[PDB]
Amino acid sequence: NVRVVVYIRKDVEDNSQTIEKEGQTVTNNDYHKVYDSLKNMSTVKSVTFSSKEEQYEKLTEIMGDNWKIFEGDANPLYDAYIVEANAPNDVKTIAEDAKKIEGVSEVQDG
Repeated sequence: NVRVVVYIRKDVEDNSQTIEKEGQTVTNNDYHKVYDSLKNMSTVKSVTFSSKEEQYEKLTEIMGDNWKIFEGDANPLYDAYIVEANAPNDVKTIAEDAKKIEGVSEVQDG
């Protein structure tokens, strides 16, 4: 009952490596940075990094192939961080805290 999801910038590649920007791919200083921040949340139970590709498959699995219609290889969803709040009343605190973590695009409370 403490399902919290933290959306990260489009292709922030927070849980990746080497980001293509400015001058080719450059080591990502945000490597596991969001994960670590969501792990030391203190009020957190567990943190799982859900890639955008996996999120799209998961979204279609929970909904179907009649919920999306952006375009071929469209990227409406980005990286997501599944965080388990200690309590159902903490999911709100976790979301408000993750909203200030690195580049959190958005947070959705399950």
